[PDB]
Amino acid sequence: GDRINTVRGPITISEAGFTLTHEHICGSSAGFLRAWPEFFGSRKALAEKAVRGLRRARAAGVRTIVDVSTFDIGRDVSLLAEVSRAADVHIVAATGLWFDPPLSMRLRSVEELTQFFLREIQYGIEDTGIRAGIIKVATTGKATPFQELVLKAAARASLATGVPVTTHTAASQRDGEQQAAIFESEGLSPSRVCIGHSDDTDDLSYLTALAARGYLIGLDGIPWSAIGLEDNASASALLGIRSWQTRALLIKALIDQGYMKQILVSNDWTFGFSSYVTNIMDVMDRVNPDGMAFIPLRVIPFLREKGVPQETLAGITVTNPARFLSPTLR
Amino acid sequence: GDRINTVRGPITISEAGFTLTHEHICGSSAGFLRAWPEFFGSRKALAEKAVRGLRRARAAGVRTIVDVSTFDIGRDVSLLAEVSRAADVHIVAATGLWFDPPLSMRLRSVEELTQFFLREIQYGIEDTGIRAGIIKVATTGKATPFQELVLKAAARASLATGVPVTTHTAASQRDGEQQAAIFESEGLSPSRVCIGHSDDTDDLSYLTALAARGYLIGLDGIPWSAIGLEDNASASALLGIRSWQTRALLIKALIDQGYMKQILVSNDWTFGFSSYVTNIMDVMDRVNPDGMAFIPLRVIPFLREKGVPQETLAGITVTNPARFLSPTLRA
Ligand SMILES: CCOP(=O)(Cc1ccc(C)cc1)OCC
Ligand SMILES: CCOP(=O)(Cc1ccc(C)cc1)OCC
Ligand SMILES: [Zn+2]
Ligand SMILES: [Zn+2]
Ligand SMILES: [Zn+2]
Ligand SMILES: [Zn+2]
Ligand SMILES: [Zn+2]
Ligand SMILES: [Zn+2]
Repeated sequence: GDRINTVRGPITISEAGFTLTHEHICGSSAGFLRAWPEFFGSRKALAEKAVRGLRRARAAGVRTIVDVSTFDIGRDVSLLAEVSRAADVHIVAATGLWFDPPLSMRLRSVEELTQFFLREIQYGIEDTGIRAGIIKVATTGKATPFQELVLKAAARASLATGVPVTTHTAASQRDGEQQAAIFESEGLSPSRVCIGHSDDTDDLSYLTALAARGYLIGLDGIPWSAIGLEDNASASALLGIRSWQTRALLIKALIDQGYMKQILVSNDWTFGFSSYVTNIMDVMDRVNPDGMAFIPLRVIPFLREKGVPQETLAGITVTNPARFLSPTLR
Repeated sequence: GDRINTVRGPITISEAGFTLTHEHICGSSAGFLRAWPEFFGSRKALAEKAVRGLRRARAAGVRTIVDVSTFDIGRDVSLLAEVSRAADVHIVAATGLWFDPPLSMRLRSVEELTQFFLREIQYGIEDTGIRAGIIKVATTGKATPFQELVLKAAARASLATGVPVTTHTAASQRDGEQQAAIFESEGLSPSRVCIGHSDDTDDLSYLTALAARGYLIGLDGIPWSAIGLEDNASASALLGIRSWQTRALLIKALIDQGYMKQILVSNDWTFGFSSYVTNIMDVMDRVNPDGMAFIPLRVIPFLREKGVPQETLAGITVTNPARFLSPTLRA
């Protein structure tokens, strides 16, 4: 409760400092990295790529990252522990389920799913003893019956442990609204939930509505933009055509309405990516060579240049995260 | 074509002995066993059960089993090795893809998949050095565009290595026919292919047509029957309501038509099963307490009893498999 679980062990809340709330070391699939490492060059190579990128973000002031990769995202905790130790960056691991669960998970009940999330948070991931510090869930527009179950089990495990919940949404379709509804029906406080991929929409009306309820708003894909890369149909589809400035501005808008306390910013960056078109990383790395350092290097100066007080900026990147991540029982 | 790859290393063809061609140590999902072993009691309990069952099969004469679990079936090669060693039964591992691929697989090209299968056969599984001795693929009725790629990649890897291909079909939909077409278009010889779940249809005309063309016919789920358990929907939907005898008789029927050399028999058994309803294992263990010994203990005697010469029985359980498994390069 006074401590947060990292892949290197528990840390005190003051030890977190500047935290990136939605990132990935690798975006893959369960067992993929162990079965076909060469798809990323090799395991060592992906590891070195990640350490370099984490060292650079650390130089920009980043002290902690929350890796929101779930079992189905192909999360490899041993890999997380190893790059964390090498780059000297704290990494918070996650439990929960994304939108590519295999049959062994899709056929489970809410009760069984609750047990699995609890196992990861209390006993540890696999046989490592490494505990999860957050629960990641997802909807892809209108919730499927299984997705519904996932949300309910995420909510029950949160209640029992104090651990927060972070989500993936189809912003455009106001997914946030349905998720809020389910979480509330389980008795979970909005304050323990972050509504993700929210910078993906321009609808300030949707956003302030959730903020007004106590939810945290995840503006985590700032550098995502295919402007110029309109050549590429795949990239255009994933990245979008809104510029990074446009996304960054959403931050200002919310602050302007009195919501600085409910904002969480991130890059939604990764060093490896197999669950997409081949070579999509190359494309991404071209669009954003700063990688995870983008927020500190480009978004912060930028917002300051627009009237946002530095002190306000420190609250969003240091204060908001600490409050969110500290394990809080009802 | 001298040696076959097992989880304990290469064996000579004469060492294979009585072989079960379509089995599983565990039926799961990639990464599941390592992430939630308690689902099976424990990984230790699972190993123990599996060792017991294999010793029982061994007591009955079984010397080798082919575990057709692919990556997406959650195949755990280290688990296989340990149980092989403890029970002293040879186990042949597989590469290929079944019907639950994750995004990282589903977005791959034919060229990309070829490389993954070759990796498993030549380089080995994961970092173990353990090499696959068969390629498993599947269709669930009419092939999806992804499935078609998988079949092409499997045909190409077989062509380069000489390792056989074994399939999963929706028998009632005559899936073997579309699979044959694809394989044939790739230049693959039918004798390198086993059309699985073939005991799931009563349509002998579909089976004889494939047999006539040179394909091997996998009558692999003999003990699967929901007979007397129709009070259970999930069970019945999976095991079917045709009796074990009905299935076994398809064996004699193909023999009677002159295709003994094209027949492969198995139990399609397992010691763990997470890719289905919870508790499915209990139901199965109720239905067939003999586990993988069912073939030797009940099917052989039954068949002998229906007039099949012992000699023919030996050909099917020893001979046919040795020929199918021998890595065979195209002339
Ligand atoms: C075997 C898996 O442990 P468990 O059942 C009970 C358990 C939880 C935490 C610790 C430290 C030990 C044991 O997990 C709780 C959901
Ligand atoms: C996994 C990297 O090995 P490779 O590229 C080439 C390779 C094949 C066999 C052996 C023994 C070593 C290396 O695998 C073939 C597809
Ligand atoms: Zn997402
Ligand atoms: Zn996002
Ligand atoms: Zn993400
Ligand atoms: Zn099958
Ligand atoms: Zn079968
Ligand atoms: Zn099978």
